[PDB]
Amino acid sequence: PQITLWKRPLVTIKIGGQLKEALLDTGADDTVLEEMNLPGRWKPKMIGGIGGFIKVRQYDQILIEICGHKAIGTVLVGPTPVNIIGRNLLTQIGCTLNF
Amino acid sequence: PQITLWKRPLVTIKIGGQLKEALLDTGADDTVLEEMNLPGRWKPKMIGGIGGFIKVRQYDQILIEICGHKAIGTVLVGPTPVNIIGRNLLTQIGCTLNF
Ligand SMILES: CCOP(=O)(COc1ccc(C[C@H](NC(=O)O[C@H]2CO[C@H]3OCC[C@H]32)[C@H](O)CN(CC(C)C)S(=O)(=O)c2ccc([C@@H](C)O)cc2)cc1)OCC
Repeated sequence: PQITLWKRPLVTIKIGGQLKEALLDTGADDTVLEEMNLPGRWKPKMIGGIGGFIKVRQYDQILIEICGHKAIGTVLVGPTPVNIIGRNLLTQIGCTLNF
Repeated sequence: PQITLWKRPLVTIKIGGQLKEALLDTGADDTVLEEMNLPGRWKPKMIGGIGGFIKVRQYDQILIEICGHKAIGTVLVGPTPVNIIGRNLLTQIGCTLNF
């Protein structure tokens, strides 16, 4: 599909057996999701942007479905104010910017 | 152009007569640039990111050329970690997401 940018590019994702709304974010290197108790091992990480850094848990090889397009990669979980689909997964679903 | 996301979507912009590098950022509502000198009036504003809120200077109706496409809109100037082009200007240059 084609997503205009008049409004936030929010889409439905499926992760860890749950459906959620997330932002398709070309400004994010990697993917950051709201607090959720995923199974498996993880390692602590710090990610920063406007306003400073937050503490997150890094999970590797997590399967996410984004608008019916499957992707598998690293997912950071923590007190992010919004679910952010970053380039690590956007590339896997063939997402591009066009103007 | 069509821009893939294997690398950060960095482009050259022209603002206030100076060239800079900025990130096309579909997860940003607004455009925020690092500390710089711009002519004209401005008003204090607050903007919140993944880490919290920062103080910025709001410049309205600013001419900015993004990858050869002209825009005139609001530019926020403050301690952002990177120059980001937000949806307020991405819409002006006709940018969409496609997958
Ligand atoms: C309930 C809402 O809470 P808030 O309002 C903020 O919500 C948010 C917070 C963040 C975002 C996404 C970010 N956008 C953003 O900063 O946009 C600003 C400017 O325009 C405004 O629009 C939205 C906010 C304003 C951006 O796309 C991506 N970033 C990197 C850029 C900065 C280089 S990143 O997130 O920092 C990030 C850092 C490291 C990594 C690792 C993993 O690679 C992955 C992502 C969108 C909405 O207040 C909270 C106190």
